[PDB]
Parts: sequence; C-alpha cells; structure tokens
Amino acid sequence: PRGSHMIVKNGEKWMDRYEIDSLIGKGSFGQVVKAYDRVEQEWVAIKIIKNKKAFLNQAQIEVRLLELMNKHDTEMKYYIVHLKRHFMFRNHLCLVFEMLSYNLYDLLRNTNFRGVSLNLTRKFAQQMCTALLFLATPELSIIHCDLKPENILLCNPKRSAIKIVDFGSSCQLGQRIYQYIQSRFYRSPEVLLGMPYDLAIDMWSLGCILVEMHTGEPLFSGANEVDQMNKIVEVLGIPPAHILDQAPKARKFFEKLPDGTWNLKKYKPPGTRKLHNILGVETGGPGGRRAGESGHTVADYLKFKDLILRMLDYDPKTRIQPYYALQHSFFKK
Ligand SMILES: Cc1nc2ccc(-c3cc(N)nc(N)c3)nc2n1C[C@@H](C)Oc1ccccn1
Repeated sequence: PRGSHMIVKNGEKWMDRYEIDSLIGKGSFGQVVKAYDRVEQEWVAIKIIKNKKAFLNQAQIEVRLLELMNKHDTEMKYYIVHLKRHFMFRNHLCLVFEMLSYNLYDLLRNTNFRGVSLNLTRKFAQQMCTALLFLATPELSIIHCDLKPENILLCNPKRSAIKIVDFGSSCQLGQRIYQYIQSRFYRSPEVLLGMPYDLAIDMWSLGCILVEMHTGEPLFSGANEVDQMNKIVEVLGIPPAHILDQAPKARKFFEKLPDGTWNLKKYKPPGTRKLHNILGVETGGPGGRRAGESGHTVADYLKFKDLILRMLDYDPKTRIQPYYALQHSFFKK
C-alpha cells in the first residue's frame, strides 16, 4: 500500500460488519465513506484518517474531544455530530459517525448564491449559538477552530436542524498547538495577528457565516492574510491600539506613527464599507432580492446587523459570548 490514503473498494465488507457503499468525501485529513453497519442495521459515515503520524496525532485529539462531548448529559450536545465508535483498520484510524445531509455551502449553491431568508438565517444562528454555549461548558472549553459553512450539516434535506462536524483542528482552552488556524474567510483578527486565542474566535467565524448565509457571498473574501485583514478593516476600521501594541504580526498589516497611532501599510478607506449597505438594510436586502418580502423589514435587519457587529468585535474580551447572544433581540419571540 502506497500514499497516505486507504485503498477503498466499493462492495467490500470490513470486519464482517461495514458494507462499503461509496466514497462521499475527500479532505486533507483523509476520506469519508458511506457504509451500512450490518450490526446496528443503519447507514454510517466513516471518516478514514491518512496513515501519516501528524494526521493520526490530530485525529486522536478529535476522538478525545468527541468522547468528552458525547458523554455530557444536556440536550445541547445534539448540535454536535455523534461519534458512534472508532477502530484501527489496515493501519488507518476510522471514526464512525451518524450519516447527515448536505452542508450550508451546498444549501447556498442551491439558491444560486442568492442567500437564504433572514428567518432561516435566524434558525441557523440560534442552533449555532446553542452549540457554542455547549462548547463553552467549563469542563469542555472546546475551541472548534474551523467553523465554515462546509462544517455545518443539515440533519435532513427537508428540515432546518443542523449539527457541527470536524473537530480535526479543535483544541481545549490553554492547549493551543497551532499558530495558523481557521479557514481564511472566517479567520478572526487575533489569529491573523498571531495572538493567543480562546473560544471567542468561533463567535467571529459565526458572525461571518451568518452574513454569508443571508447574502450568498463571503463577508471577507481574502485571497491571502494581507487581503483578508484589509477586507476586515474596510468594514470595521483600524483595530484598537491596545490590541495592535501586543500583536506579534501587527507590522505585517499596520505601521505605528510617532503619535502612537496605527494605520495601514503601503481598498475602500477604513470603516467605510458599511454592513448597513452590504445587507442592503434600506434597499430591499442583499442585491435588492428581498424587496417588500415578509420577515425582511428595516427593523428586522437592524436587529440582525446589531448582533453581527457584536460577533465581529475586534476585542476578544468584549466580543459577545454565546449565553448573551441567545438573549439578543434578534431571537426574541
Ligand atoms: C453526509 C455526511 N454525513 C457526515 C457525518 C460526519 C461527517 C464528518 C466529516 C468530518 N470531516 N469530520 C467529522 N467529525 C464528521 N461528515 C459527514 N457527511 C459529509 C461528508 C460526506 O463530507 C464532509 C463533510 C464535512 C467535512 C468534510 N467532509
């Protein structure tokens, strides 16, 4: 056997138990196959980790975090994909999951990137904030570290229930091992700036994800780290001095002046790309496509806009935390 991937043959049966149906996924971690578990009589998704020591080490962390989670009593743990069991087979670690449906990016593609309704956006946001409240449980303190539409799956194609997958980049608070993390579009300023991070980076990612779900377009579509930070500054302005003063990578993006103030190195002027206009609050919503529509009033959009700007706080110490996000007027019945 050569290369890092397992040789998968559709039709084969593993350990007189799993009937392999099809290769349904391929990522940097390895592969995902659909299999029929003859013993429990159900479809499962088997995540097959590459036989490369770095990947096996990180997948053992994923297993430990998923077993810590799936054992907590609360009904909140059901927003996290269920790890059924794991086993070694042909020198690969294999993680067995419940079979889920397609991811929120596929849902955007299905709308021809016009976005989903503010009402469906709100349902996704409530479940996501509840999942993040669960991860923030003191005995867990799990940072997902790779929230993106691709890592949020529908349970069922005809329903709005979601779960979070892929804890392959995850760590617990105080066990940071990667200086470079998060998918670029959803990467928090503290990570771009090479600072130590905490659970607040997942709330940043969530703010980005919810705007994209409603507009159909990434809020911050950087081609690279410098473009990413410049796109963030277009919307939010120059980060606070107290943060840049302790940021290892401040000078990758910004320059300190005699005055002790920071500006950009070497785009719209800072803070002039208003979320007000990105969302089309007063001009019929994204691309004007929601004009008049029920559920899409200026009052609705101003509540949504307010919660997003609390999620996109530059300061990880004052960025809105999940419990408080769930108390926001955006969610009030
Ligand atoms: C349909 C389905 N049910 C699933 C159940 C579990 C998982 C899954 C995938 C990964 N990376 N990490 C965990 N912890 C669980 N993925 C499922 N998928 C999507 C697979 C096909 O692709 C995907 C989906 C997401 C990411 C990569 N590839």
